[PDB]
Amino acid sequence: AKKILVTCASPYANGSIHLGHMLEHIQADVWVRYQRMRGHEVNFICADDAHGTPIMLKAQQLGITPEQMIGEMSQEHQTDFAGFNISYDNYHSTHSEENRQLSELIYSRLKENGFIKNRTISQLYDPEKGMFLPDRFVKGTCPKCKSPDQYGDNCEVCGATYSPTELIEPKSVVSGATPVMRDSEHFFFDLPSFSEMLQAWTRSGALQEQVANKMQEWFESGLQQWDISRDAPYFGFEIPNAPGKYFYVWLDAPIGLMGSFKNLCDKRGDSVSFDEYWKKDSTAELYHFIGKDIVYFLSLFWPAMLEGSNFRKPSNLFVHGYVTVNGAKMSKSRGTFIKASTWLNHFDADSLRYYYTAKLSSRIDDIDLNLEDFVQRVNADIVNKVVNLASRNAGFINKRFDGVLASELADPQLYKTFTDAAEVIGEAWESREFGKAVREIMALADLANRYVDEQAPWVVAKQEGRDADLQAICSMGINLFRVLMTYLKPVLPKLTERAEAFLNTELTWDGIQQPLLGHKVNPFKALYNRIDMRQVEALVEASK
Ligand SMILES: [Zn+2]
Repeated sequence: AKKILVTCASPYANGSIHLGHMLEHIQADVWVRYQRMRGHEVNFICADDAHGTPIMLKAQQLGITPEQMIGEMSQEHQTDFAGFNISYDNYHSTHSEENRQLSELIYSRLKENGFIKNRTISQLYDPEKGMFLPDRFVKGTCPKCKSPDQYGDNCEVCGATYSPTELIEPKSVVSGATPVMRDSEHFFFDLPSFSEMLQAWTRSGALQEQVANKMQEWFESGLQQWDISRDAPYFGFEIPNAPGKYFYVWLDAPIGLMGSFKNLCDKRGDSVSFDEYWKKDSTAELYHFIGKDIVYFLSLFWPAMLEGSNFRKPSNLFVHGYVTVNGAKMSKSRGTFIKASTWLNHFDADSLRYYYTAKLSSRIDDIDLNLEDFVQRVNADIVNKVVNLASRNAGFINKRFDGVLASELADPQLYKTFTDAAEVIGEAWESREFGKAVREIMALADLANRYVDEQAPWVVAKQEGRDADLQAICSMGINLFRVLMTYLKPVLPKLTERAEAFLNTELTWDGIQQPLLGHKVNPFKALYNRIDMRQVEALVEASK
C-alpha cells in the first residue's frame, strides 16, 4: 500500500561497470524486488552521471561529440545491468531536458531564497587550451622530494600532499603548457545555513549509526559554502543569467535522479505522480542506496538543496561499504579488478547476487568477494541445499507419478515451521539484514534435507509396494523447495523463473500458505550447475 521511490547512485559515464557498482545495484534490486513482492507501489530509478570536465576532454580525444560518447557508454552500462537483472523502472541520464529544467528550477529557488553567493577565486588556468584546470589535470615536480611527473595534490613517490599550486614546473595535462593563476567569479551554495536542520536529521535515528557518526565529524570540522559553478568550456548545464558559467556536475547529479523520475512519469502520461512523490507534503517514501564515498553529497548538500527549493527530503539513506576481492581492494595487476561484462562471460548473475546477499548487512562495512569461498558457497548453498530439494525429488514424481504431486502434505508440522518463518525472513529483507535472511533460509534448507534423509527416498524407491510413500516424500520435498524459492525470489531472479516453470506456478509471498497438492509439475534440464576454481582462474586471467 506504500508508495516507494528507490534510487541507486548514478554510475560515472566514462567508466565500465565493475564489481563495485554491482554490489550497490544488486543490494538495491534485492530490496526493491522484496518490496514489490509485498504489494507496494515501487519506482526503482537510476541514471548515468554524464557531465563534467573529464567527460568533455575524453570526447575531444576520441574525436566525437560528448553526446555520442555518453550515449554509447550509457547503453553499455544498461546492457550490463540488464545482464544482472537489475529491475529499474527507468534508467535515464543527467544530461536530459528533465534534469536541465529541474536544475535550473532548483538553482532559481535557492537564489531567490538567498542561498546563493558570489565570490571570486583564483585557480590554475591553461592559457594555451584556454580552460581552468581541475587539480588532477595539473602535473609537475613534487615540491618536497623533487620527483617528476606527479599529478594533482599528491606525490606517489614520497607520499607528500600539497596544493597543485606548489608543484615545481607545472604543466597542463591537457596541452603541456605552463598553467598560471587566474581569477574567476564562482557561485556558492550556502550549506552552512542548513546546519541545524541537518544536525537534527542526523540525531533523528533514521540514518545508520556509522553514517551519523561520520556526519558528526563533518559538523565538528565545520560546514562550508559549496562552489557549484564551473567556467566554460564545459559539458553540462549553463547557468541562467550567467553567460560562460555552468553548474558543477555534482550539483546536477542528484537532481538527475529527480529528472529520471519526471521522465518516467512523462513517458507514462502520468501527470500527478511527480508532485505526489516530490512535494513537501508527500506521503511517499524516498530512499537512496549509496556508497561511502558520496555520503557527504547525499547527506548534506542534497537534503539542504531540496529544503531550500521547497521539495521533500530523503526518508532515509542506505549506505554500503567498499567491495574487496580476496580480502583486498580490486587489483588490475592481480586480475581482481573485474568488470560486470567480463563476469557474465564466466558465471551467471544469480551466483554473484547470492554471494553478495549472503554477506550484506545493515552496516557500512566492506563486503569481501573471496573467490575460493565463492565457489564453495554457491555449490554448497544453491546446488546442494536449495536446488537439491527439487533435483533429488522431481525425477521420481515425473517418472513414476506422471508429474503429479501428492494430495496431502506428508509432514504438515514441518511445513508450518517453514511458513512460520516468513515473518522473520521478511523483516530481515525489509531491514536490509540480508545476511540474516540468508542464514535463516539456509537453516530451513538444512531441515528440509534432513527430512529427506530421514525418509530415504533412494531406499523407499526400490521397495515393493511403497509407491504411495515415495510420492508423499518427494512431494513434501518439492513443497519445501517452493517455500525456500519464495524467500529467495528477491535474490535469484533467473533460478526463480526456472523454478516457477517447473512448479507451474508464480511464486508469491502469501502463496506459500497454500501448498501444491494434486498438482502437476514439469520436467527440467538442470536448474543450477556446479562451478569450480578453473572457472575462477579463467575469470582472473581474462581480467588482467
Ligand atoms: Zn614527492
